[PDB]
Amino acid sequence: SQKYLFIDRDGTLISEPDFQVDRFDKLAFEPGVIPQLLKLQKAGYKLVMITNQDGLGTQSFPQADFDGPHNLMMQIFTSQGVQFDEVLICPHLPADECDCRKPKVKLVERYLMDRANSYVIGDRATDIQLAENMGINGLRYDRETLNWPMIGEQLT
Amino acid sequence: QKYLFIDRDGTLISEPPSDFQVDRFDKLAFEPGVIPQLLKLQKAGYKLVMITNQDGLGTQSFPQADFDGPHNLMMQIFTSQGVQFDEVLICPHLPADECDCRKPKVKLVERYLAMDRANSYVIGDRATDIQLAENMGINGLRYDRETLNWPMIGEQLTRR
Ligand SMILES: [Br-]
Ligand SMILES: [Br-]
Ligand SMILES: [Br-]
Ligand SMILES: [Br-]
Ligand SMILES: [Br-]
Ligand SMILES: [Br-]
Ligand SMILES: [Br-]
Ligand SMILES: [Mg+2]
Ligand SMILES: [Mg+2]
Ligand code: NA
Ligand SMILES: [Zn+2]
Ligand SMILES: [Zn+2]
Repeated sequence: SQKYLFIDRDGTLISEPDFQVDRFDKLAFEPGVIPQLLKLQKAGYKLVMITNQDGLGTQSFPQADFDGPHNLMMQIFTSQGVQFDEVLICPHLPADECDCRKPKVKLVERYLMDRANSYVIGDRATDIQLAENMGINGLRYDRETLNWPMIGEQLT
Repeated sequence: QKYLFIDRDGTLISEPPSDFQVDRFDKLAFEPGVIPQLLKLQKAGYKLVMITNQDGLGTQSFPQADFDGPHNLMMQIFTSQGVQFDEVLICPHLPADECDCRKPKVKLVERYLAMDRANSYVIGDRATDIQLAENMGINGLRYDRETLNWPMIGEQLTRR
């Protein structure tokens, strides 16, 4: 059964800016993310992106402002051979108290896979809580202390 | 030292067929496999040098600020992924300028002419790139997305 990696976007795949990648000039890739995701794919992991984008589609974060950098990030990954099976987004504000905001598991219900060998990889405590809620492993990404080369090595 | 002298537009990234200049982020697109293949080439001992004509860069026809956004992002992607260019050599002149530095002229790479000529290459998509190689006394590889792409180059230049 399938090994999955459920991977956070902001602060994990790309750098976390006001916490919104709403301009092209705010886009920056995390070190080693491409070669390591390629390594992880070769080892048999399928990749799923999962992200909370607070207030996506509002005055404070229009969909168009999100789309440009996001679509470009996706181009870059895809052209280099990194493929995400799905990109799962919660667009809600915390105050909305919605059903889909990480660490709630709604976005990933369908997956609820080889649980023993699947991971959430993200840079926040809420990513680790998502792993607990899904009943799978959690890796707390840190650019300095638990980064892409380390994860690539560990999981292969 | 073995070097790869690599074109930018149409080689590392796609080249826009309207004005042939990446002056907006929506005109930036990486060529397939360029990142893993340059990493492979680096691991085999190649050093990388970027060499590019950017016609009219820094003038109203191609403002510096317009080039800088996509170019700096491109460079951030390379650097963050482990791809290091020793130098990025740019000719900003128009053809009519008759400058000393426009490819296939060798002025920009004069210091390299220094290197292992038998194992060094120019990689680019145009006749201009192949002519640069000849002018440098080294091999030229004509990049084509289908017939001589990044995976093929990665394999070819690491063949033992
Ligand atoms: Br790496
Ligand atoms: Br998040
Ligand atoms: Br894509
Ligand atoms: Br165009
Ligand atoms: Br590749
Ligand atoms: Br050129
Ligand atoms: Br050739
Ligand atoms: Mg994050
Ligand atoms: Mg070219
Ligand atoms: Na060009
Ligand atoms: Zn939500
Ligand atoms: Zn010039």
